Amino acid sequence: DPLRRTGRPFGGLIRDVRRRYPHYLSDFRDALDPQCLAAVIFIYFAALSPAITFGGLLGEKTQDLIGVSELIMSTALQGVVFCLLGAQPLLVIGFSGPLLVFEEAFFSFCSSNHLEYLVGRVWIGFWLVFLALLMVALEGSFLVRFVSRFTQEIFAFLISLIFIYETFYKLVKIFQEHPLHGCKPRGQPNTALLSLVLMAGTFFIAFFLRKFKNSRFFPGRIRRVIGDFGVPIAILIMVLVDYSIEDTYTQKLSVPSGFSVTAPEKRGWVINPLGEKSPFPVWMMVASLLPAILVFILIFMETQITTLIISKKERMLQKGSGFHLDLLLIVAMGGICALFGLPWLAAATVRSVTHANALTVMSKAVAPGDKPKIQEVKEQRVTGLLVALLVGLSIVIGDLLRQIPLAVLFGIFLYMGVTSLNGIQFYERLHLLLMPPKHHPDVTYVKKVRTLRMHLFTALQLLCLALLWAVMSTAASLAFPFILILTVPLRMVVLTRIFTDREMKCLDANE
Amino acid sequence: DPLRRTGRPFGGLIRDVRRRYPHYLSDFRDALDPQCLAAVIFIYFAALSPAITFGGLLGEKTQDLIGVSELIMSTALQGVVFCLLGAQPLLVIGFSGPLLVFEEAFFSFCSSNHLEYLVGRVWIGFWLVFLALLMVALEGSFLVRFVSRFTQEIFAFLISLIFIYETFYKLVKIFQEHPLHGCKPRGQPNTALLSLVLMAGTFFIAFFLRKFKNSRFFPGRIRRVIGDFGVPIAILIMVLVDYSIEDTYTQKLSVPSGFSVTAPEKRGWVINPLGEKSPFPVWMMVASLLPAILVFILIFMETQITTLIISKKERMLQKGSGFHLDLLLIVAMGGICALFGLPWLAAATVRSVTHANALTVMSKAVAPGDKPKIQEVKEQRVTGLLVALLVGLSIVIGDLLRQIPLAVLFGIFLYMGVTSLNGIQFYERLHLLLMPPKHHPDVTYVKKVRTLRMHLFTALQLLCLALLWAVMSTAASLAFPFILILTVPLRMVVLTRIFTDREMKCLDANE
Repeated sequence: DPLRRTGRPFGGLIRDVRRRYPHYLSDFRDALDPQCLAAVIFIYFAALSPAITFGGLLGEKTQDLIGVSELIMSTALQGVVFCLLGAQPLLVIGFSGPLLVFEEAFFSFCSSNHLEYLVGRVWIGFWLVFLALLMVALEGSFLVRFVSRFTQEIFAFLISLIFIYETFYKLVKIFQEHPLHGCKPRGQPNTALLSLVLMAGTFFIAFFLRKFKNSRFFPGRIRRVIGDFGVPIAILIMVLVDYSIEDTYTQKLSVPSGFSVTAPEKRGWVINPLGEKSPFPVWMMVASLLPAILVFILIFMETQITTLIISKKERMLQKGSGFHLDLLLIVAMGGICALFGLPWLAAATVRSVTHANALTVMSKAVAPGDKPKIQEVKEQRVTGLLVALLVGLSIVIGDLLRQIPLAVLFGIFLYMGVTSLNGIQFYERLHLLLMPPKHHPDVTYVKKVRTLRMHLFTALQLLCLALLWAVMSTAASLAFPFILILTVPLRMVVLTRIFTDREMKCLDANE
Repeated sequence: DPLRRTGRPFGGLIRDVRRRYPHYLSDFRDALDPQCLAAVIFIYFAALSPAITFGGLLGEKTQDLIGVSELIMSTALQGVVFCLLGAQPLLVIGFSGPLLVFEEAFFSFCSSNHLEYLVGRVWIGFWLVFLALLMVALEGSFLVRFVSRFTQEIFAFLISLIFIYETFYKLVKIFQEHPLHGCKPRGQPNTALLSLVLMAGTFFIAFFLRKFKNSRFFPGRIRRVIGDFGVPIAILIMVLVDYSIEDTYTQKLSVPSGFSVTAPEKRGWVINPLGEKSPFPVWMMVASLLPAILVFILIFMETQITTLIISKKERMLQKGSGFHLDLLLIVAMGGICALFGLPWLAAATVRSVTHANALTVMSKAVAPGDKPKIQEVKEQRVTGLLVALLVGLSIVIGDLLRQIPLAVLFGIFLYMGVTSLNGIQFYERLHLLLMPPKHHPDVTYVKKVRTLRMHLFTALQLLCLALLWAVMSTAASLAFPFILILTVPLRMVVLTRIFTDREMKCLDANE
């Protein structure tokens, strides 16, 4: 049991190191496969685009202190280091909305109280490093044993729903700013419809090529090779399609040029821990502990839940995972980066899931039978390193990246969001709310429990998810991780009383 | 055996009358079903739109002698009479391209001969009536027993392919006349993309609602009721969507106003056989026999092949079909109508198939089983009569019909064309050309015949179909029926020599 209290200092870290490191040379040898290259190509864009979007947003919110170049450098460096020395290379680390909310709140607080914005973050990082070291020393990462399925399912469903909603909402603004009237360009004709056509075409091509993979046409080898290259093929096809058109205007991908800070007139690479232009008050030296706890809670919750989700026994992960080394590495890297004015990073989730399930191999299921069961996942240390390296050097190139419209990427994002719902018991039980009781499948949680009890369980889960979404939307969005943690006591106290033992084992089974 | 030489004069007609008429009151009592109303709504537009398009084309080709109003009246009257007294009410009577080609050729011939056009189309009708009576008297309709599957499959596939190609080509002209530039309408912005969006949306909504019918969601009754109303729902949804948009211009459905001739200044309802402005030469009175034979061959071939296709034993038609009464009625109506200047009509293959397979009922199948087998077809005499009556009076209304864009109808036409390919062995054997030999299904023409022989048979069929299409495209398009008839001797002579008896029985099975 990896999540066992050894009883000795740094015991969990040492156990993880001995468990994972022996299979080191095998990690790099398992990269000889076309699926690896397809995964690299697919994940490069998924990692790059959010970096640019969030960098633009962060630059807009702050007074041009953190922009896009800093975010790109931070992502590249942290990803490279984590994939070189991490224990779970199937994790993609990048900005997250909660981080943006916290950064904006901290900037507002500093402006209100007349304090430097890039000086407090250094002390926040110092406190974060100290807290991570203290927690790893005491083996406090064993508490993940109490994060059951009732929380992982809610987290995954909420993340996927938010992803889909954001992708859909990014397209309404194009119609709002380019209305259909007829007679930084604004008010252009033939733009809002061309964007929609491009996005729909990309999505449908990707979906069709995914379906063709499991079909009975063509030889098996060629069919599988083409099926695993669907996303690049769709991207290439519609990029060419929009390139053919000449007079219409579409928004392109914008990547800054030059490895330099956004505002060199008032910034530098190295930030003095003390005041840079005026003395830093001492009272803030020790008062920085409070935001450090919040940042640590956010990062820990996100990373641990993502690692739990991508390590389910249904998925065939053979080399093993580690909950101690990964957290230490991520928190230390985040704390150290603040000394250079770079933002913090954490495991993505949707990107991590799309990366993990893009390397899976499905076994033949004969003519009849259920959906083919997972055979292997093919983990290695080459894909993530390559993705991070490519994202880091996306500045030297960028003339080619300027010929790619954003509407094409919106379809890929929608395809990523829709396919991430597969493998969640909550989603599968949501279908049963519409099917008649005689058509329910032969799963364990169907024969051993009554239909009404399962429906009540699903309704309670939906209520919790709706409450979490409502909390996130409200201005008090910094308390989301705290509200998420409350699900564990809920399951431990209320659900045990409401439901019987057999029902709880059947619905909330570990495997 | 319906196709048996009775010997007695007019024996086939009498046999058909006694076989079909007894089940008369049942035809009108089987119309109490929501599926009947759904079929009526679906088929109304499919019948109306081609009438308008072909009427416009005919008016353009001739000097405004036959237009749209005459075609509408002819369709309505002939449909009503045929459905009231016909033996196979599952047939839809409407113009056909070959008829347009023949009409244009006849007009061109009469133009450079100093001869009338409408006067010359009365003797053709007289000769057609005489020929139909002579053939029915001698029981010459028994020859349809030599038309095997090798010809029906080719005919059906060619008709469906031409339908799909025409529907797709109707959309390229919109882009050609409304190019994307940006700055009797012409050169408008946002018009070529809105039409594409509307067509795609209509098609996809119809397809999704069709798939939802066979799913496991919702109660069976509600699911089936919603599934059989997919086309009207799609039409309504996008008509509303297009109506919401204000200033963008789209082409609407246009129908003439008033029950009057297109060119009253130089035409009338009744045409004098002797002449209208100048005496009609006698030499042409007896020379009209030649075009009469060609028209008779066209109508006979089309109607007989359509009746054969819709009467396959795979489909469950229990009330019986008639090959003599139907042909007699159709030819007599076509000949008589020419006396009033109205065009001839014939059964429509695609419309007839879509009508027949829109009234079918599917039985419940096994979860790990094949597609459900057909249970019944639910034939009656109310749907076709209602469709003809509605098309006839589509002139009093038309303010409502002017709010329906054509791009919406293009999607319905594409859906009709794609779904018509189901049930053809030639189409099913085309998939096998791509599947590996180990995945071929468990059918009789797979186990009893070596794969290469079946592929050779499919290749020969494809060669014949390509030759027929090439002949149709070429200017010498009036010889298409003659080329089609040559397939029967080909099958009787060459295929028998090339292939063995055992292979021929399996590949060319009657049932």
